[PDB]
Amino acid sequence: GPRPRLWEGQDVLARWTDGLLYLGTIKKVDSAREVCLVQFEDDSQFLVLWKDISPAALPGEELLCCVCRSETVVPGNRLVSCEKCRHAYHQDCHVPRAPAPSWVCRQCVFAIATKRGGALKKGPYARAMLGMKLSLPYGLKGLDWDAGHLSNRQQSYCYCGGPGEWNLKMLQCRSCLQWFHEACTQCLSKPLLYGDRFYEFECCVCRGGPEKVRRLQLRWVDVAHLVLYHLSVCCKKKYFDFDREILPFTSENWDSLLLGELSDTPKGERSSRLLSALNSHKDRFISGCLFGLHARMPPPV
Ligand SMILES: [Zn+2]
Ligand SMILES: [Zn+2]
Ligand SMILES: [Zn+2]
Ligand SMILES: [Zn+2]
Repeated sequence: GPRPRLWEGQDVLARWTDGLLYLGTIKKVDSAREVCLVQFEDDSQFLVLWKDISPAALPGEELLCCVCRSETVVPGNRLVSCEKCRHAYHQDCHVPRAPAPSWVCRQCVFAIATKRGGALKKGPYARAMLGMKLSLPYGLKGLDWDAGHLSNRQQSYCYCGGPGEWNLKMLQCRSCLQWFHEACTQCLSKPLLYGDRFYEFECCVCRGGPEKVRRLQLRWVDVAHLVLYHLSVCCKKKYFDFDREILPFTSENWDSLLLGELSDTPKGERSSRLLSALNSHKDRFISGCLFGLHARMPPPV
């Protein structure tokens, strides 16, 4: 082709595994694997799939659909322009179908409403976000999953269609088994722990409406395993000091752990039950006053 969509030196927004957009520069284009090497603002460089890369709208493209690259229009399928990014779309190249020709496209609604800890809950963008989330921008049936239904080949997740790691602040839907980004959800009261599957969750698409979520009751062994796994992933190490790291994390984040029945236990006893859990389950925990996990996987539900 004579006019690639992407090229070296191009400034782009890349969607990361948290569903959020990061400013970057293309350093290498791999047309075979359809990835680019992108350098981000902290100078880190990662491969990013073409589907997750958005360059800026350029002068001269005002009449071009940014999806199918055509200016041609027919009666029931007009061009609509986004007020925020200034890209244009055929009504039918947008998901969901865009209204007849002020309007904001799906990517911009997500860019405005997604937030670490959970998306905006209130206001016009929260409602627009909810409306976008009734539909997926990829086919669920066509995905190829590994045995545990944890990752797919396409790297298509969530309402956004971005990449993702199931153990890194994502929730799985009961009904479709797809995984969804914390940042793209609107139902959480607290940010997710890494690897935390102690929820019942049903997505907007399956419900045809707002998400539904329930935090399951944890046992003390679950608390210990969750905290230790979360720390392992956060800190990228194996062994943690109980007094300098484990217990302080648990104390300082107590209300955010959503511990249900356990949340009322006397403050002077919490250390005892936590440490007892760590000492008693040798199948889960390696002891050193340090503790680590065997083979580093999230707590089983
Ligand atoms: Zn997402
Ligand atoms: Zn189009
Ligand atoms: Zn837009
Ligand atoms: Zn679902």
